[PDB]
Amino acid sequence: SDLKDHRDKWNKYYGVSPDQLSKDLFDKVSPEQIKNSPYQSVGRLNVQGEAVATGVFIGKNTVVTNHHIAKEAKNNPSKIIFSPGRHADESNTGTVLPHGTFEASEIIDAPFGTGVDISVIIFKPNAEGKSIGDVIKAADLGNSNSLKKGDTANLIGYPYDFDSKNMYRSQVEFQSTDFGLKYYGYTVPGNSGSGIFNSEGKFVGLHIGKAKHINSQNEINYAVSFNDFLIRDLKQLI
Repeated sequence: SDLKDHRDKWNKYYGVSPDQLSKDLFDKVSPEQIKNSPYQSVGRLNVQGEAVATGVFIGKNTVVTNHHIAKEAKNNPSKIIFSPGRHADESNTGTVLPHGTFEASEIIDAPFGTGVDISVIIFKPNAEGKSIGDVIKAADLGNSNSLKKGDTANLIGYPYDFDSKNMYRSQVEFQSTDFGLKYYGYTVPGNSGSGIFNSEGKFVGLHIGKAKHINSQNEINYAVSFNDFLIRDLKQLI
């Protein structure tokens, strides 16, 4: 039965304490990997007082997150701080911001309707007058149309609720791909704004959260799916 199959698959990820999940389903990104793509584009989005989430940096002082995060700023952008590459130090007592942080200049709250849970934030430069583009490389957008059921990918972001310090790689398995993206995978609420990266390094989607599946008693993860229409429409800001 479809329900049992779902329950069973979902328990691969939620049946055990997250710390007992295998590294290949859920693992801390290491400081070496964070120097690289796809990892370096990803970063912790903070909204002072309100929320902690993820964002992917897409170029030229500009970062995408969920609309459900950004809105919380209430068109007051200096509540929003981005921190790319952020990770615990070796002991795991402290924190490293390898390229510091940024404060928001202004919010483009849900540019493609409240239909799509996405927002674009533009940050100012840092205290040195550097801009995110200077210090890290932009994530590389691509269509999701090539993904399909049973395929796997990498969700990458900051699972705050599990671990406030590090970026994690969550391996995900697609259940369907035509209208949005829906997948098995360990995520927590901080993963709002995590990035779906395919076997070629391409930013093809943006994790939103969880949604009812089969019935009200079950759920699955879903993301904004990326098509050429939105790729173009996004690249009109950067």
